[PDB]
Amino acid sequence: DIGQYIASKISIIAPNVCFLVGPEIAAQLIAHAGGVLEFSRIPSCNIASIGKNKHLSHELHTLESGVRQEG
RNA sequence: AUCCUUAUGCACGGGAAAUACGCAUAUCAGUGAGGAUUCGUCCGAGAUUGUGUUUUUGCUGGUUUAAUUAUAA
Repeated sequence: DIGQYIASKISIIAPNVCFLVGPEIAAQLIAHAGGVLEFSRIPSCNIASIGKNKHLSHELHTLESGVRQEG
């Protein structure tokens, strides 16, 4: 419910990130770090791991892209 | 005044390599290159593209016989 509410009003709270990535994602991001401040405190190398479901030994994942982390 | 730490320059002495060292009126790159993870995160400067030489650069060493002149007539 919170996440869906953020996606509606997010263009007000974070107009830039919803412009680059889009609101459906930025809502998920901000939704994770639980604010704009706490998400801007995050280094950029830690941002790509957010949507990553989980890592487990039998998953068997090497992409053709070379992406280790899909967020 | 002695003693010590870091960085840089010159240098005696001792090693290792030359699939190794460079170059660019060229593209990006701490305003994040390239990776790593135990999935929470963690490390933090090169990567592309073209090219020169690379069983080799410079320098060296070895091997393939003077003049003068003497007899008793």
